[PDB]
Amino acid sequence: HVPAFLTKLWTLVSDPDTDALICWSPSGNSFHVFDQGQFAKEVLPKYFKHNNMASFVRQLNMYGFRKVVHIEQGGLVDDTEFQHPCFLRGQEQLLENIKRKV
Amino acid sequence: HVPAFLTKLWTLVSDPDTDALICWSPSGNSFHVFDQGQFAKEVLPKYFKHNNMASFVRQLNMYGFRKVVHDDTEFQHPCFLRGQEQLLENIKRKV
Amino acid sequence: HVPAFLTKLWTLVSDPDTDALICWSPSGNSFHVFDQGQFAKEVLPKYFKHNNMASFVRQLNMYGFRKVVHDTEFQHPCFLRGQEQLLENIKRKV
DNA sequence: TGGCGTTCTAGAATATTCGCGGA
DNA sequence: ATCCGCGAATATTCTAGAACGCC
Ligand code: NA
Ligand code: NA
Ligand code: NA
Repeated sequence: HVPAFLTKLWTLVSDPDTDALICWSPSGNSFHVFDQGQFAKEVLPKYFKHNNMASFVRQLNMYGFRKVVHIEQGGLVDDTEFQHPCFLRGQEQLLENIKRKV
Repeated sequence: HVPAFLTKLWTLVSDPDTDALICWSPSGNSFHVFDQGQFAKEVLPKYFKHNNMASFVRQLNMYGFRKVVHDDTEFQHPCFLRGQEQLLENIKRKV
Repeated sequence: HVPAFLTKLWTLVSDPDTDALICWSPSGNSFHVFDQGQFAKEVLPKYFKHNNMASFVRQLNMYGFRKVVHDTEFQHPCFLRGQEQLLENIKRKV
């Protein structure tokens, strides 16, 4: 049985209604979160028992997701991207192979 | 020498202009952050090289501050007291 | 995984828009920085969290870059124009 | 049971700053 | 006396540890 987090993350990323806040990348091999503040307060509590980005990020790391760093970050001058080799658009069956860390 | 984080943290908490986002508790044992999103994007980059709440929280734990369990986030350190800037000398950064 | 500093420095040197301040040498085995002060105040903070030339140089030394003795020229044997793949072999000091 | 979810804190690698020492 | 390269402390980012609850 696929854990609730992966099925919920799949649904909310794929949901076109939330695409303004969280959506697939063009390749469908990663997902973006735009405006962490709005995402955390409107989307997270509709799937999880919290509205905290840190608790969402902790879960992403627990399931082998890693942050994709953009070369545009790092300067003094809101787009957060995460990926997992088995989290691909149009391949929901692949979530069976994402195993949570012990 | 007191590290920049502590003097900046004392300054921004004590600043009455920011009291709507971050301010001392009534007794002044601790400080509250209201609306993490607006605080992180509007107050943090004016003191630090980032606008991210997670890096602020990481630094707080780095200096031994702990979250008091109850958008209202409260942190305390026994040597972070309103009107006692000299006490920051006793706050130890973890190595 | 190649550290941000090396990828950013590669972009900075190779970027033709910044060539007036930082660019490859003609042979492409080193890079020059012209007007160290102006470089520090306008190009550095758009790539790093500082506008400080000393902090740019400190990281260059952390990655084994050496100053070319003769505005300001730096070199690393694996920082070569047209060989971006070589940045994988630059090790940061411990 | 034991694996999962949420929270709060810490580890690890790189980044930025300051100042110094030997050449 | 100057200056390049470096040690060390702090800063920022991303990931992980640890405690506890709960079906
Ligand atoms: Na979506
Ligand atoms: Na304040
Ligand atoms: Na250039």
